[PDB]
Amino acid sequence: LWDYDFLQSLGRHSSVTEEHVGLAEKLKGEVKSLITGPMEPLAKLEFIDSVRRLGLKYQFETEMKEALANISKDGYDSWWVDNLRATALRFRLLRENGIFVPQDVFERFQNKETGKFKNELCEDVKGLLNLYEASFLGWEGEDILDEARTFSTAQLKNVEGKISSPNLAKIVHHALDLPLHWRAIRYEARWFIDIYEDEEDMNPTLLKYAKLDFNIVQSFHQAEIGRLARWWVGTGLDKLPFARNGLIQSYMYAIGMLFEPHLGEVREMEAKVGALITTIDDVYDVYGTMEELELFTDITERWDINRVDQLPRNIRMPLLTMFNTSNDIGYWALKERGFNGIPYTAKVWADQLKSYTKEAKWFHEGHKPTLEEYLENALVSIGFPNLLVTSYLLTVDNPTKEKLDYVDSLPLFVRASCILCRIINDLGLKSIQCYMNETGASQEVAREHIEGLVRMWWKRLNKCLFEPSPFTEPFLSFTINVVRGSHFFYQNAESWTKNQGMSVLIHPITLD
Ligand SMILES: CC(C)=CCC/C(C)=C/CC/C(C)=C/CSP(=O)(O)OP(=O)(O)O
Repeated sequence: LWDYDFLQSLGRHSSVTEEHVGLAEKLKGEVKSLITGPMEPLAKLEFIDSVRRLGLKYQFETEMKEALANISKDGYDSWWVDNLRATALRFRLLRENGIFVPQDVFERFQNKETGKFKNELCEDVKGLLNLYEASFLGWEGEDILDEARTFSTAQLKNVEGKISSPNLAKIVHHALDLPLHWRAIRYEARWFIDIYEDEEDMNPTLLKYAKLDFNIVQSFHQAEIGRLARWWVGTGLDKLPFARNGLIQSYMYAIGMLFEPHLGEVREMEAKVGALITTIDDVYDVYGTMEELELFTDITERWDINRVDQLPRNIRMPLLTMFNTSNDIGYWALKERGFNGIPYTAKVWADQLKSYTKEAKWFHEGHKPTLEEYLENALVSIGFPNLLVTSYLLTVDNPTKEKLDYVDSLPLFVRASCILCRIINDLGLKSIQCYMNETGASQEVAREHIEGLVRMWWKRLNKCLFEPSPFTEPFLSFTINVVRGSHFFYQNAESWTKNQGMSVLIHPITLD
């Protein structure tokens, strides 16, 4: 996975035929019919959840929303009322699909005195699991869902080792590591294909479609990786001391942000930006002198490369690649979207290098920022304002200066995502140490505080998605999915990473 000879040859061929593609068109039609067609409502919720978890929401979003809307406007509730598993699955799938369900659907499962969940639930594994997964769709002040999380976490930890079904035990272990709401879609799809195949409820048409679609999508990723590896070797940044494997790390993160084939060009551009972010992060952290870094920053602020030959080669090359790629991406927006994006790529790079320079000056002067002071800068230095403003530039319908100026100002929805990506990275001049310095907290207490900030910012993202937004798809999804990418990659670590890379990007799923 780390060999550019091997990567640069990916895309050359694929074992995905026109026969595979026709078969895929036929299976898609039956799955679409299964989602729209008759089924008992609990079975339909479980089917739609399986479609999502197999990575296929992008193929059936309209059918799934229509089916859930039907179910939501029912009037007949006997199928779910008094059933924890049914109540919790309904609550989750409706909230995920923009249909509001109040937290009070769970009040009947509580002790009316203490507000604690009933002891009699402690044995219901599938109920606890659905309640756990449901809890992460909660908003600020939804106290029943905060209790549901703490209760279902404690109970699932308790019962995990008591489960008889191996498949169910693996699912519970997976959930305790990360809830489904926090998992990167493409990576979870590869994991869940093998789990689903072993489920007793398993639908073989849906399994077969999931394997075939997985392989077809993966052939697009392999062509992208080819083009990106050839680009990267073209830049000569593969040969620089630092950011060993930056390209493939960037691309693997990009796949968490957006995996769909129709977003290939956008994904390649995000991946280039990410490769440069990680490369230049090393320049500012390890390699450059303060004078070199100040010049790098000043050149970028003025978007004026007159003085670039004052920098040494190993710094000039990253700078000019950043400049050239930013111009290319802004130009793509002009050619493809009618809107010159260079002012916006130049601006987010200037902002990011300013945030690196501030970190470098803090380090050099031995400054201890407050957690708030650190995060105000570190939500920029993490690179997600740069990555998200770029993704908006490339995907927004009818781009305008007004629209770009708004997204670039980092309203709550966007800022929440950036802060989350930063604090998740730090949990993986750092969040925990800053909070320790500010309050005298222990590492253990400081870590729990930062963890509570993750849960808080997630509740704000969740609520922002039920609110009318000036944003549309795919940007709404990008903002959530960069956070999932962060969770996934900040839980050998390199053996785990390579397996993820090999199973998701390199090896097709065996079809019979
Ligand atoms: C979504 C997408 C298109 C790609 C994202 C690309 C990447 C890799 C972005 C994350 C930024 C990182 C990991 C830089 C170091 S964080 P740090 O400086 O706090 O940590 P360090 O001290 O360098 O380990």
